[PDB]
Amino acid sequence: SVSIFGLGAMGTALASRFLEEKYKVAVWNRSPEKAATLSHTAVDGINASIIICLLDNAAVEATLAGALDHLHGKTIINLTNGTPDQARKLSDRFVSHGVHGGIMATPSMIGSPYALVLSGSPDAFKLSVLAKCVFLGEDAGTASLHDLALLSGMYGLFSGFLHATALVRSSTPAVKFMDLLVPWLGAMTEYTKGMAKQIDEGKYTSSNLAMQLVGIQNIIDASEAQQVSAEFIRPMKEFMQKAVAAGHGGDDISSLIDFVK
Amino acid sequence: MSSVSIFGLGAMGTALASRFLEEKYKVAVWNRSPEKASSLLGKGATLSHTAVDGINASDLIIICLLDNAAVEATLAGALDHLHGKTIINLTNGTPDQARKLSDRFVSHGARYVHGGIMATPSMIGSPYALVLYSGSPDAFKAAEGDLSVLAKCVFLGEDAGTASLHDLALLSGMYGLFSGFLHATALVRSSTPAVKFMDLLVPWLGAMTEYTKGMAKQIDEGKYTSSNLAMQLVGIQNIIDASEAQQVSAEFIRPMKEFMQKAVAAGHGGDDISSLIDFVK
Ligand SMILES: NC(=O)c1ccc[n+]([C@@H]2O[C@H](COP(=O)([O-])OP(=O)(O)OC[C@H]3O[C@@H](n4cnc5c(N)ncnc54)[C@H](OP(=O)(O)O)[C@@H]3O)[C@@H](O)[C@H]2O)c1
Ligand SMILES: NC(=O)c1ccc[n+]([C@@H]2O[C@H](COP(=O)([O-])OP(=O)(O)OC[C@H]3O[C@@H](n4cnc5c(N)ncnc54)[C@H](OP(=O)(O)O)[C@@H]3O)[C@@H](O)[C@H]2O)c1
Repeated sequence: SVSIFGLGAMGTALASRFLEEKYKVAVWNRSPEKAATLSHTAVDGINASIIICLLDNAAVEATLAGALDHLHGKTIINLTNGTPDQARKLSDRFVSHGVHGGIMATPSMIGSPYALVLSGSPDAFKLSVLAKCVFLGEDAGTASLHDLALLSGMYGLFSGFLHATALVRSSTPAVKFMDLLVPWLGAMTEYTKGMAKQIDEGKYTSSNLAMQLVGIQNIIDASEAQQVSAEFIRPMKEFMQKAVAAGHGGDDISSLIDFVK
Repeated sequence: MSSVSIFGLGAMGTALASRFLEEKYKVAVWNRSPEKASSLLGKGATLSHTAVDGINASDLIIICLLDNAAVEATLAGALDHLHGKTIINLTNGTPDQARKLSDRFVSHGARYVHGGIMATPSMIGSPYALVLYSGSPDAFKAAEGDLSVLAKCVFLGEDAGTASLHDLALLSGMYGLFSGFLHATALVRSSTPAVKFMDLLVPWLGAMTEYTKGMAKQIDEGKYTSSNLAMQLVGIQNIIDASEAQQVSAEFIRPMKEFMQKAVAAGHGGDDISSLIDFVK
């Protein structure tokens, strides 16, 4: 038996999957619309069986407030994306009354092979139907740090996609352009493997920051001419400028790592 | 047996020049500074003393410099000796720089084509080397044979600046990727090491790279139907708050945030991240 809170795109995908493996799923929402046992209140859903999955951790505190009374005995798995510190404040608040997972998966991928979920009380932890489990510490907010990090790299990628598509829209359609992007991103995703190595040791040895700078300026000039915003690339430019100024004129794009603090 | 004449001996024009030698060509070479950027005729190259001597060295001319300004500057040389030649400018630049050059050089009897080298120097000659070419397709067809030694040719229009548009676009998406890598690494370094972290990033980016295929489709038709911009916004705010707490800069993500804020405000609260395409324009 499990009892879910939050029936958005992700909490439903999760709830649906627990059903397909024949579980006793209890479910709750602010605004109900289910397909399961429906918890009329948060108290009735707390006493049902606990996989929370909401908009923020504020919503976690807000919703579970009323149910101060029956927390004693339960094992709260918060899948809600958030900060490490939010997660630690919640873990201490809830352990005072008797974990965390970053779902590295879109809803459609839940139950799929490529689904993955990243911390907290390892007694309670010791889910697998949903995705490939990956525990990594008794630190209640370690999963959240790894969530946000991975998302940071995602959001880099989408920022490039959007800029790249936008910049070419006039001349060709986006799909016919994926014929060139998708391989190229593949190449460039490889080059980041041979950059984490540099970052881990401290090489940064030369495709030089001086020429890339005059390159990035050609994208900005070209973006304005195509009526596209180059605001996706500005931080990259600001960081390469810190680098050549600080002496890395002839060093690799790895060198910027020390200028992002 | 087949003769080429290069201009510009930086990291890229040397890689190119070196490769033409390894396929036993009659490679002529030129630079601003020869005594600087090596003119090792040792591997067989012929040093053009002036731009004129390098223009007359061959009828295939592969330029590759810092900017197009350097292209115009160097070839100025009252370019009367240009009639008959096939100028391949691999110099990264704007579509409009490329069109201004193509008209300038076609006025002097030459036949211009332009190329975005989608390849670092070490990749030149390799399987994954790729070069986009646009410009006079008459000139490109004749010299497609020779150029093919360097990378996989990919022609796409008689528009002298189409290769440059595709160059800068692809680079824009590269720079997005590195911006995410650096931010993502940075944010995690002080809890776990960058290499052990590529074990999670590299697959995940693979997933997310697939999702961009089914997003170009949306962008091409006009769906944007829901993974919603309202929740991602409170997500992106958690990365900014988390970055400050780890003493890391969240400056890589700010434009994304500014764009999602334009989107939910303009009504796309429940739409997919595809919807943002119309808010970069
Ligand atoms: N979708 C993805 O691709 C994806 C992937 C990985 C992780 N995630 C994570 O999943 C979390 C939820 O996923 P989602 O995509 O399902 O977002 P979602 O559909 O918006 O989930 C939000 C849920 O929380 C409830 N809620 C919203 N505001 C509330 C409030 N003020 N008080 C109480 N309850 C509230 C909603 O129900 P009511 O509106 O009825 O209250 C809704 O069911 C996200 O924050 C994100 O961390 C999403
Ligand atoms: N390396 C890569 O990863 C890569 C990848 C794709 C495309 N590219 C492009 O290939 C081209 C060259 O790249 P690179 O890495 O060789 O650049 P680099 O490291 O700066 O090479 C500099 C080259 O530009 C010349 N130059 C500078 N100012 C000039 C002027 N006023 N007149 C004539 N020549 C001038 C230099 O001459 P000196 O010898 O006197 O400096 C030298 O030939 C650029 O357009 C670059 O954007 C490079």
